[PDB]
Amino acid sequence: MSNNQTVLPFDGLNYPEGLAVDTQGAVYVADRGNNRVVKLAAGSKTQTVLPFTGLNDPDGVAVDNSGNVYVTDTDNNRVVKLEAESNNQVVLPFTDITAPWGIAVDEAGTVYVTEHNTNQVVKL
Amino acid sequence: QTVLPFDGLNYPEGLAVDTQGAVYVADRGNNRVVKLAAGSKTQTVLPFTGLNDPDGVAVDNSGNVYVTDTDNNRVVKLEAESNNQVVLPFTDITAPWGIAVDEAGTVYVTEHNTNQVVKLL
Repeated sequence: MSNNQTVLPFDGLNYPEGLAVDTQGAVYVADRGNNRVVKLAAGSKTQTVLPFTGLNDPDGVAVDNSGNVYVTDTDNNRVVKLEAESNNQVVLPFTDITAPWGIAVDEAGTVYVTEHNTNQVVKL
Repeated sequence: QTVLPFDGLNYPEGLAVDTQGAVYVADRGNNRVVKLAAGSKTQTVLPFTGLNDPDGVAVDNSGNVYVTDTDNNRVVKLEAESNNQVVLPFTDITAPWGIAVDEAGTVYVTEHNTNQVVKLL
């Protein structure tokens, strides 16, 4: 083992899927089997469950340069944005999407997802 | 909303987007990673070798591409410019799954054998 390899002190993950990291070094995990997104601040030993509600099998997470957090809420066929500070949840205006899976956000805030229903990449 | 003109994906999993808007996909059902530059009518199969159910992809600011080669229990990196694949020196990781890379180049993965997050500086 290298000293450069460490296990981060998340707690009780169940089939974790995608993860993301922000410029503060906080790590975000789509904890699919617990229907939640957890965040571990750099150096913390206590993870934080983020204030999304009503998730069903979240599979991917991304964080933009303003600190908004995006999750693919796969089995609700939607992508949810958690606005920084306010913690408002916004369902992004994708049309006719089923089982969004992976997610990434670019520097401009454009959201990209993979979809299993039809094997496509969709940009919003 | 637009569908990007990738061709022939089968069970795409993770994706990534670089500082120039190129999109990279872990095309898990085809054991390959596909890249599409912004606005292009051409996709590129990147020269990763020997992938087996790759699940996640990430790309750093200098264009290196990182992939969780899940069923080979390894994380691989395609060096920008040389296009040589290297295996990152993780030890005893099984079923690495999601991936992200921070601004320092540190690699973070989820893994499905024991449900952990592993960091490699």
